[PDB]
Amino acid sequence: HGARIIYDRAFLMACRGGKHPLQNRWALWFFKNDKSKTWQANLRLISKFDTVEDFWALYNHIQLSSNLMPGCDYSLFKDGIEPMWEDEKNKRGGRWLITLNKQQRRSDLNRFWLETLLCLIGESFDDYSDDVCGAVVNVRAKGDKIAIWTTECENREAVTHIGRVYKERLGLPPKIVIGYQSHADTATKSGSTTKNRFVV
Amino acid sequence: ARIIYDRAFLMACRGGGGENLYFQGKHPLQNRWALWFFKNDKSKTWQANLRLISKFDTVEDFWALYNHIQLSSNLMPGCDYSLFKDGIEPMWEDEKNKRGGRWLITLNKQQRRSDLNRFWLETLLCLIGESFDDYSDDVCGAVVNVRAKGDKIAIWTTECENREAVTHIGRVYKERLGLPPKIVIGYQSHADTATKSGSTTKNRFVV
Ligand SMILES: O=C(O)C1(c2ccc(Cl)cc2)CCCC1
Ligand SMILES: O=C(O)C1(c2ccc(Cl)cc2)CCCC1
Repeated sequence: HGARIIYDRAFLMACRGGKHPLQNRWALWFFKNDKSKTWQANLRLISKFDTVEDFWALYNHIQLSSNLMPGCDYSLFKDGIEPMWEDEKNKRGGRWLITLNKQQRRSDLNRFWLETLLCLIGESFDDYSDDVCGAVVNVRAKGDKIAIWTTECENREAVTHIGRVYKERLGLPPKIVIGYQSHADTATKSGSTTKNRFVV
Repeated sequence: ARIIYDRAFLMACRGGGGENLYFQGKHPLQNRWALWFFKNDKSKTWQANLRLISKFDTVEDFWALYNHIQLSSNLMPGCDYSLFKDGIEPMWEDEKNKRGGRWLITLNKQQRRSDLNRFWLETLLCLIGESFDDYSDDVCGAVVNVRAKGDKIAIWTTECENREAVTHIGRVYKERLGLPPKIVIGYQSHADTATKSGSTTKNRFVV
């Protein structure tokens, strides 16, 4: 009653086959592989949903048909946010980034992507869930990337809480440290690496 | 028992007043509701332009949203707003809409200034206040289409063969809008509206 709709992992999994509404409407995006065109130009909206059951029907459909889709990059964002760092809701933000080197494609990509999506749709970060914009998976030859995008890179308490809960939900050992990068820093190419604003 | 609020009570909760002590000072609604908007942005596709603005489940959260949109109102031709029960998309193909229809009010260009704002608010108050007794369960939502030629307001219901529910909703809605008995509102099946067969859609009921 003014209260946030929060779902844990077990509940979301028990809904996998009256619909259960989500706090937010979400949009799944894909980028086509056409290198004669810009990323903006290759952006496609796949579908929008705001129920747990519509989430699973979409996830199940993509998971079976993705080997046949022309490209390698998916994004899940809150309704009204484009998965581009120049969006008003992204320009001051950044991302918690998980890098998965080669072996971890076979073993970890599918499980890490799903656990990410469940954190988003289930509002797993308490009031700091409002700082979340979306998540992005980049499927590459050299190694995959999964990231949660947030709206304000100077909100250290929101960003650090998101980071801590995300790492815990991924099951990562405290030994494997994850970094938060400002989109403004990621945009500038200064060598092989981009500065971390925060680490957990 | 169903949480039912009349117009005077909902109007009394508007515009501030009191601290939400114990998180128990807000008046709960029977249903959670979602406000949707359609943008007339031709640089984007229509799936991209249909947006969920906010969800609410108390009277006071309703007014804070309504006041915010009313202040910020573009009111642009081609734009829709819709208020639907949580879990129903404002599209006739939704499982809760496909067998249904709508009670439709059409307003001419000059009625945009006189009647649009009042008719939209009275519609929203009927929805959130559960004004149709047990038949309020048949309501899905309401839609306002703002157009150059003339505006449309409609209450959407879930089942066009529930004659008694549909006729009760129609009767009460016309009364709450303050319309003269001479101005007749029609109920159209979404299945009939979808098919373009000439000059008009069949009304299956009138009040
Ligand atoms: O297995 C798939 O196809 C992946 C995917 C699943 C579901 C959704 Cl919704 C999007 C993408 C796994 C990670 C990227 C590709
Ligand atoms: O004054 C506004 O902008 C209108 C509106 C008010 C409140 C809400 Cl919640 C939605 C839309 C009045 C009719 C449609 C536009």
